[PDB]
Amino acid sequence: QISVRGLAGVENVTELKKNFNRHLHFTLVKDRNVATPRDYYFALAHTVRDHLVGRWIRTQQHYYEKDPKRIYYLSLEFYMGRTLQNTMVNLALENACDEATYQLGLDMEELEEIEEDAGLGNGGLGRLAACFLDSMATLGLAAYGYGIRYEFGIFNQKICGGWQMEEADDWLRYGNPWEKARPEFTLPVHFYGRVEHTSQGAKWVDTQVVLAMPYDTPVPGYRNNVVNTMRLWSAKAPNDFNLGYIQAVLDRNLAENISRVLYPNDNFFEGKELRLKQEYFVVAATLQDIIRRFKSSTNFDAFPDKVAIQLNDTHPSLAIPELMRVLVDLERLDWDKAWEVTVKTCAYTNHTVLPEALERWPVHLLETLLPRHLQIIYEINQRFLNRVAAAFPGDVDRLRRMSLVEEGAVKRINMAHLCIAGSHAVNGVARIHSEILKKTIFKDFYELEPHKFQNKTNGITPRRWLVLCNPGLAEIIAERIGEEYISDLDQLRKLLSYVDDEAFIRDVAKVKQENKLKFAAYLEREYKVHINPNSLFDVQVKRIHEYKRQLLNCLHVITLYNRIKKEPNKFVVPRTVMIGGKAAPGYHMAKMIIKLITAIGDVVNHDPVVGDRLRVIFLENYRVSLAEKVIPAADLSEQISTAGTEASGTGNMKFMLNGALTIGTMDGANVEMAEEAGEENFFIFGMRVEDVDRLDQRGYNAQEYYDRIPELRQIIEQLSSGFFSPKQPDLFKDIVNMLMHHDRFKVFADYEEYVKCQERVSALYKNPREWTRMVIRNIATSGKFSSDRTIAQYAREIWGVEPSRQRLPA
Ligand SMILES: Cc1nnc([C@@H]2O[C@H](CO)[C@@H](O)[C@H](O)[C@H]2O)o1
Ligand SMILES: *Cc1c(COP(=O)(O)O)cnc(C)c1O
Repeated sequence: QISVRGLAGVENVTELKKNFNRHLHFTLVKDRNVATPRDYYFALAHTVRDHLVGRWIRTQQHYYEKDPKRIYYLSLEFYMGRTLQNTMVNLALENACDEATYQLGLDMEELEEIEEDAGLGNGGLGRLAACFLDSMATLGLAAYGYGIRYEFGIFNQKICGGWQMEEADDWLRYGNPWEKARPEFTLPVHFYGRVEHTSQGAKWVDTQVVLAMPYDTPVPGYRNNVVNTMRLWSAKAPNDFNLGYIQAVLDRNLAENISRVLYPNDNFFEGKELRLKQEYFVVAATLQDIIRRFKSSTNFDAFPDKVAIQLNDTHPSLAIPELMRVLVDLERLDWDKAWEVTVKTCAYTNHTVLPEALERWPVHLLETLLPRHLQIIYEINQRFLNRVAAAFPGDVDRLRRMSLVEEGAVKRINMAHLCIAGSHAVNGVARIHSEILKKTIFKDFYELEPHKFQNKTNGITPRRWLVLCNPGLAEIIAERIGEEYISDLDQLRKLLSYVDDEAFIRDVAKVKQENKLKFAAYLEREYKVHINPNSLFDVQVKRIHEYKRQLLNCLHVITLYNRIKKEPNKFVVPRTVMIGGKAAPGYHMAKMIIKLITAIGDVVNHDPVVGDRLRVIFLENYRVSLAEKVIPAADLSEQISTAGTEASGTGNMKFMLNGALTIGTMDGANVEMAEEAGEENFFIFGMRVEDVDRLDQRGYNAQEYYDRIPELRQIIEQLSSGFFSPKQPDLFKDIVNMLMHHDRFKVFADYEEYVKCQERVSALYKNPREWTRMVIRNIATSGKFSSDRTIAQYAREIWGVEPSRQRLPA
């Protein structure tokens, strides 16, 4: 069909067809008379899977032979999404499989929709890990992703009566064809117990044991025949466990609950024991696996030369004291030597500055669950503070500020401080974020060890986020500049010479229109809700959170509605405002925000006077698979977090690469995106970080904005009086009270500039040609945001390895 999808050779289509029938028969045990679409999906999955194994085996054999430095990316989250299409794309099998299934009388797109999203993540943090694995494989790095195989991933969101309802994500229900259980590599993980101090060394004894069983999933690079591994651990109780008889067997669930479910929190720390167990579980099993692999390559001096461990935030921070524990207690290395090795091996990536998201574990918890680790942490702290005291003599406050141990109500361990002390590199995820780290929360550490601090601006993989979700766009681009850009996104700059090309302008606009039509259709198919494909698609999809300010968007929507009601027969650019995202189950305000959005839709979407000029839709169950559908269809990307709160953001990059213009604050990567495309091609508004600080020094008083802005006042009064909740007049009292008295994110402060900016957006949309030309300028300069660039920087500046675009013989 289209170029970028590979060749549909005669021999290969024939081979695919026979292997498809072979799996349907032998693997699924079905014939064409009783097979269902799901059976066909699996038949296709196994067929595509077969093409991976050969490459997977030799890639691993290759690393064994050449023994390069290994990169271990530790994360409690890997938001992978679907695997079928991504695998076909990276193996250049998409057209062949499309043809083969066509000849078999099947629609491949229909089959792809059957695959369950592997939702082992909450949002940006987990998705970043997924994009990183894709880039590391594409850049030929000997990398391994290590995490937990949650039985239940992020919950499926159902909207009932306008409220979010959560239901278990039983993603393994029908089986997972992509994983390979490796029970032979099961490892023991210890919990509780006590520490015994003997003649030579301390011993951790009387522990409870939980087995870690690994499941391997292949990670194919883009057309380079490299297939890396993502190893996820599953909790298994030993067989002598708790060994009435029946109860003992049933209680095995206690130990196995460790890998049962993903904590559904995005940017929020919840200090629960189960979560701590998950964090240690992944770290303990992973480190043993890493050391075992290292030994089969005594000389731990070379350990840092053959191993790099990247900590995705502080979630796997226990890797530092666990590594020390193994080297000191088990390998018998002297402390100083063990510490040198640990520091040179570990690197830490910070993803937030929000106080409520930073991990601070109560000492009593570590004391009971991991007694030896607590002792090691105290020793690390003692030695670290001695270094601080020597560098800043007499500065007693600095000592207490930098301590890994926080005193107060209950003593806690600041995991971020632990990570900085035990890592040779600490990085932020966007230029502004990394600067904020050095100027604020990590200022003391930066002054002590400036060399440790770096920046690694985030990125997204252009395979899943362009070729896979937007083939139409990838095609018209390839038509002009070739396919090389798919693994070298910087080449998109060549599109700048087509900004005045009438044919290209027309094609770019055509692709967007087609995507919108397709999405508008999908909305009626699976969700039954009519929308106007000719309107501007204004979308804000991301987790629901106060700092992301979906509320600011809500205020704008109500403003638009009130303006139409005031002057009904006045022309306004038609808009379809789409907001989607999940709220953490225990985050009350976030759940109230979802209700507000649907409530607004209830009024706006049924007002005769508004007509098809304004529609407000809440996109249910936003997840990776849905992102692949809505992002290509978007015209306007809402990235409106309060300046200084969104460390980077990555959804912003996805929209830019897919032809949407951006309206946003100078926050996270938005700053670099605007810098790359040129501020004139971006819709920037609101306070800058400096303005926010000025407001805080003076004191934020929302009442002031309410008193000076009539339109804002009207909105608040509508919310308070029950205009959007007739049967329950005070339903949104908590929202109004927060907005008026304790809004940490200054929604009102950016209201005026936001509305004004939105007017300039509508003005430009009225001029199709100029809107598209600005779009081209954005797409053409989105190259810097490829995770290939991000990974290449991590590789060279942190891991000490060189990326390679060399194909392996297939
Ligand atoms: C903590 C934490 N939890 N989620 C995040 C997210 O991680 C993403 C990838 O770096 C960033 O782009 C987001 O701004 C950050 O909020 O940080
Ligand atoms: C990319 C992505 C995110 C991150 O979006 P931001 O707007 O940066 O918060 C979250 N969820 C999903 C499903 C994504 O694909």
